[PDB]
Amino acid sequence: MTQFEGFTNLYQVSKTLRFELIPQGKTLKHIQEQGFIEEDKARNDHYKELKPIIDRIYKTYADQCLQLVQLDWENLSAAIDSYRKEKTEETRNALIEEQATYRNAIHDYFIGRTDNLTDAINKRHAEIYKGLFKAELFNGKVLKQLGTVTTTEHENALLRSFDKFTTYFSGFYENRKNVFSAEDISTAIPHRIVQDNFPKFKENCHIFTRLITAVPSLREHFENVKKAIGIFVSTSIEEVFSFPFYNQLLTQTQIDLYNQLLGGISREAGTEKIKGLNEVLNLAIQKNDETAHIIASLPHRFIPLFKQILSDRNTLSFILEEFKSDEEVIQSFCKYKTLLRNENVLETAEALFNELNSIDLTHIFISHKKLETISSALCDHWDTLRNALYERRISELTGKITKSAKEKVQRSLKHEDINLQEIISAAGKELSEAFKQKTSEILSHAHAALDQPLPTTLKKQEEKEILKSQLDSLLGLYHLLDWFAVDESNEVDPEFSARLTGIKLEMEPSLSFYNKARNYATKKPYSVEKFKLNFQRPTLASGWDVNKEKNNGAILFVKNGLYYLGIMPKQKGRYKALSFEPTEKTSEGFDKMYYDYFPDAAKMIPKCSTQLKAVTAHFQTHTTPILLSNNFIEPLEITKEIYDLNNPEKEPKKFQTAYAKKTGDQKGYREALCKWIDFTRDFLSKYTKTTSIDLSSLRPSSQYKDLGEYYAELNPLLYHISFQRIAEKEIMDAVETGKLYLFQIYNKDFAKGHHGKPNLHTLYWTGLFSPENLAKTSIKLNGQAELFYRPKSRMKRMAHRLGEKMLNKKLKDQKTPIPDTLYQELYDYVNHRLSHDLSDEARALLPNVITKEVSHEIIKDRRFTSDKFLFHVPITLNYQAANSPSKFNQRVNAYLKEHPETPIIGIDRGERNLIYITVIDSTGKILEQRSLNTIQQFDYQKKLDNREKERVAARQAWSVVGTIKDLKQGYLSQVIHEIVDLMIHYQAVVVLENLNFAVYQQFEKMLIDKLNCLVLKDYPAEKVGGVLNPYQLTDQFTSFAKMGTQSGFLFYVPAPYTSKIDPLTGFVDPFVWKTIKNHESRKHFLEGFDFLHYDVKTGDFILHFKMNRNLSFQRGLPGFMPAWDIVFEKNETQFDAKGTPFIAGKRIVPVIENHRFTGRYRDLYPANELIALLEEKGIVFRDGSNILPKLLENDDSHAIDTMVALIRSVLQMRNSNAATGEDYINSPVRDLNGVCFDSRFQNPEWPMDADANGAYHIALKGQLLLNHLKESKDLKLQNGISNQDWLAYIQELRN
Amino acid sequence: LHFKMNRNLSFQRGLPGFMPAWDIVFEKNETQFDAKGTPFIAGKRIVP
RNA sequence: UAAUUUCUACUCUUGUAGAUGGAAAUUAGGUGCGCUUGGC
DNA sequence: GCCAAGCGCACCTAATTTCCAAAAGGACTG
DNA sequence: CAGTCCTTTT
Ligand SMILES: [Cl-]
Ligand code: NA
Repeated sequence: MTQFEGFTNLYQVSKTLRFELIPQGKTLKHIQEQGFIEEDKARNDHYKELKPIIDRIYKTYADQCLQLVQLDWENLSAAIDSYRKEKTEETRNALIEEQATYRNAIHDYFIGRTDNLTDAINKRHAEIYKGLFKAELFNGKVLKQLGTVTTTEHENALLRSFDKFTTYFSGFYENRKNVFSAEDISTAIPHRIVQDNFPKFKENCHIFTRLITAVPSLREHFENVKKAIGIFVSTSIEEVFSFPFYNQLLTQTQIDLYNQLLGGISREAGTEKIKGLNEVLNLAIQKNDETAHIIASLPHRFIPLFKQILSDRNTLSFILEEFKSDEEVIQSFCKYKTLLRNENVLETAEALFNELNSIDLTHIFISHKKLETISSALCDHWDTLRNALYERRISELTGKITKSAKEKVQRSLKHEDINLQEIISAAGKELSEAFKQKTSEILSHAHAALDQPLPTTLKKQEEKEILKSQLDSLLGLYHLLDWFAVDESNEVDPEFSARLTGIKLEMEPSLSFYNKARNYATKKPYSVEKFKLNFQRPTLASGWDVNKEKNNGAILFVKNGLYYLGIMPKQKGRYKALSFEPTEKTSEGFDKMYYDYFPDAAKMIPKCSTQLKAVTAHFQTHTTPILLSNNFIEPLEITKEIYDLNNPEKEPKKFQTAYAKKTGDQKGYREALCKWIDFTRDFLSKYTKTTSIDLSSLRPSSQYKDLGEYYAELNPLLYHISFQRIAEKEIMDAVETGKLYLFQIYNKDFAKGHHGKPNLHTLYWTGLFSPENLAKTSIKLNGQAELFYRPKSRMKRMAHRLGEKMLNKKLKDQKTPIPDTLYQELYDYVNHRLSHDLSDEARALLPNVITKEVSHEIIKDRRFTSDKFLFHVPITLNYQAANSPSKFNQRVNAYLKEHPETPIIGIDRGERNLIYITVIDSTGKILEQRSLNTIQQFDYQKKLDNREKERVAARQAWSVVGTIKDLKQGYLSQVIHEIVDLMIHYQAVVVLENLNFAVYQQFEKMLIDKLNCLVLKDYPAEKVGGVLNPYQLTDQFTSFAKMGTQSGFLFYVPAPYTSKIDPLTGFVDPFVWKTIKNHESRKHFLEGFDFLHYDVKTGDFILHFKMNRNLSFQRGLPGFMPAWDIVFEKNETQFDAKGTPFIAGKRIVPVIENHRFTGRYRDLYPANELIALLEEKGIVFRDGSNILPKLLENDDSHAIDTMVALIRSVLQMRNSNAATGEDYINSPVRDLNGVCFDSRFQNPEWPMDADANGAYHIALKGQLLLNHLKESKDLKLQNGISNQDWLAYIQELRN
Repeated sequence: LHFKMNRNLSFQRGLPGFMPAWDIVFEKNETQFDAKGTPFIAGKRIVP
């Protein structure tokens, strides 16, 4: 049958290995003399500079093409509508093909093949397109065809700097092909137009129509927004929301205008902003009138479009001038500070506020917009003043104080500015005091700021903090002044209004200054970014093949277990190319690699035969055969038949499956396939590069089903590595003269003192060059390697002076870690640098710490304290396999059907736990469960939490933010190790949550990748799990967007009803508490239950609910069970296994302040509160009698309201309170043996907290899938799990 | 939707009334306001 | 409060454990501050 | 003392595309 | 031209 060790060599996997290069002998000296590092640095600099200049060509052309576009978008709309409505593989495939039609339609504008344009323009477009991804960009030919713009002197110097080196832009060309592609790819303009933006534009047109039909007045409002922004002047608002206009929404300039219609335009900070449609809609909904309710029921927000690829952003909003230098900030702000003193702004102010103690405050006005700001500064709460003013005004009304009067008073408080008198009268005298205090504080701080000198630069954070601290003080004053309404609407005191407006205008630049300083000071500090090395070789390390060493300058050696990179630079002057003479393998020296490779035959064979220019040329006129002699030991004949087979009038070629999919001529397909394969055999026998290769493994041509099958057997035979000794003298002399630069390929597994397990990457490398791998390729060495120089980035300050001691983070136990709060204190103490007494806790730890006398100096971040040469080299694992797997999930599902004892690992993201694992056996029972907050005695949760606090704190203080991904990757690396070990040990499936229902998303990617190619260090190379037989347990990762619910052994399930579920019964709270809001609802709710009786044996109350009842309040999830005995557990003391007490039946419910306000939580005891409520009303219950009729016999609103609350609380299984770290599950129903589940008992056979319960039910959903698999006839997994299926499944299992 | 009372007799109740024809109207489902200022949607129906 | 291709956690061990697909290009989103009009 | 819609700046993070090449082709230089 | 070596290709 199937086997777990069968899951190997199923598809190829590529990885890059990274190493340090250590130069050998005179290499470094020669590198210095020749000026290679500086030359390469400079080439990089020129690239970053020339890149935007060259992009102007791409951008310009793109737009010229897009301006011309004019399509009908109805068909695409209909495809989208149809898929939306039907959700089927048929409508999905139609949409995909339709999108391709539209992409190609756009693409035709670029390549000059659209029937919408004059044949002359197509000819121009086709000419330009042929030269966009090659050296024609540099000559200026393309730029001539494009506009009457020319290049500057400095632009031309940059272009000429890449003379004979334009190949440095090889990747860049691929990147730019990615912009213009008609393929279904995210990088491309047609994809952006057709699949991103059009759907959004379409949605907006729909949204518009619904709004202006339901509330026509909105049409005018929107038209006016368009006018007030001054865009789309000749286009109606109706036209803007119709499909024809989308043809004018393709270029970046138009998109930006459309987005500004939606989003509005700002000016200088402090100026009123012009509103967009989205703001208008928001305001209308916030009126909370009847219209608002109607508008809010509809979609009420337009979707802005994404940008066009490559194109430059443009905005009508104001953009601030940037500060360029530290000196420019300090000089400006000093001039303006000294100017503020010469203007005597603070004394003017101090006097303005003293007028307030005398002047008539009836003519002093506060701006209605600042009333809640002032209530917060000077009063208890934000609402204090508003409420004060309201209560005082409604007391000033005459006659029947109606609801309409009360409403008018409220409206008034928003529309009119208030005089200080009325504020002071309405609030207390504590307002006039708080104002004086707050006034003096602000001026005090202002004073101190202007008196304090600025620093000399802004290098250190302490200097930044001074700059910011001062700005904050000036800003504090600018705010204070902005409290007062100067507007001429009111009858303000004329002098006060003049003098205030005086200082406002003198304080206004403070805002501009604040933003500019921050915008400058929060910049990232310049780093020294590593750069590519070419050593004057445009194709350095491009490929290793022996024919290409002359051009590519890169070779590998091995000598006594150490690996070396030979680089052969083109040095200043005239030298004969270096060549190595092999010798007897006795002679001392280096084993040089000899790498023979014929790359992918599918492309290379046509390249070297059918697609030759002379062949193409010949078959354009002639019909006869053509004989190739050059690079053929014997002539290769090419017939029209062969040529036609690979150069068809239209795709596909006869020998591709897609032809058999289309034409259905399966007699034809095979006749071609056999002809072509025969042709490849004729080639391979004759081409100098492949003539000697033994192809006898390959079957007759007719026996191949698809071509991809044939290339997958062929390609392995076209790659070989061997070694031959090169004399020591020959190598060493070459380094001496400088014809060869020799680097040791180095990582720390090659250190003198290495004595432990190597890195996995070291395993890949030594596995690659092992005898077994050379005899039979498991791992291949790939071309396009890269060398880099990385300058020193951190100063060589030693982190261990000779006398100093270092303190282990763990005690003598070698297990128990020192608390974070005590580590620094103890470090200082043992190094005799504590300025004060030792903490008592720390003095207790002292006799069990481990210190170490620094014997040798060791530098912190030593790796970065020196310039370094680096090397990145790609390899391919599982080389014998295909590039892509075939039916991977089915191979797994077959293994699974044949292995029903397979256990399951459920992995949950938790509320109180970053990641939580529960392992179950195949009968549903828990084998293992734990939180992964702490791994290796390190609390990664606390660390991540603190780090993210530091980052936030940093942003706010204008200090360096830094990274968190490094720490995340750290943690997840360990989590991955633990899961993988579990998977192998249990041979288990792994089941994650589906996020389509942070650390977890990251975790998913890392886990999937790992299991794409899983090597275990301890396993021997020839065992499955060894470096020459990687496990492959997940399906080949392509993209998240393409990922199904199954990736091999990894399964995704929906999150609902996995936490808030009883592990003993599968009970879930079956009620929507929306549909229980009113008195008449609450009553019908209670009438739904059959009885409520007290059980004098247990002391619990029993509430019976038939499931075929009160269906009006159910979520529509009957599950399996007909009825539940809901239990109000008696509030008695129980004891967990450790011995800790807890109160049974306890609930943790939000504390509610009148209406809707919930900050803290509180402990509730339902059973006891029910006893309270019954004894209140004198209902007898210890007889065992039904209580429900008695509760609603008199229609007491409190009595049946209290009931409803208690019932709901009981049904709240999950009861958590972060303050105390409770997060338990207590079930409201008893299982078959008469026990209510409480997780607090801490029984290890069951979930031990709510998060563990989650992990368990995630596992169990996976078990559902697996159980449905065995019963299935197919190897197909069911797609999704409806809540109902889930509940009927699990409830049936447990009852 | 224009209807003459003399058509569709098979489907009528034999009550021709006084008008020979009626323009039956599907009202745009737009917001309107009552005297007290409460809104409603024109042409709305409430069906079983 | 230290050593690394690089990251994280370490320090019996001049180093240990685990991880590690690069490079280029692009796009989306997030956090923080400032401001605008509004809502409680 | 939060929130809604939005505009401006700083930086950080994550997703998705291409390549992972020997040799044909032809520009350049005596 | 004939060779060399960067550019472009399948
Ligand atoms: Cl849940
Ligand atoms: Na090691």
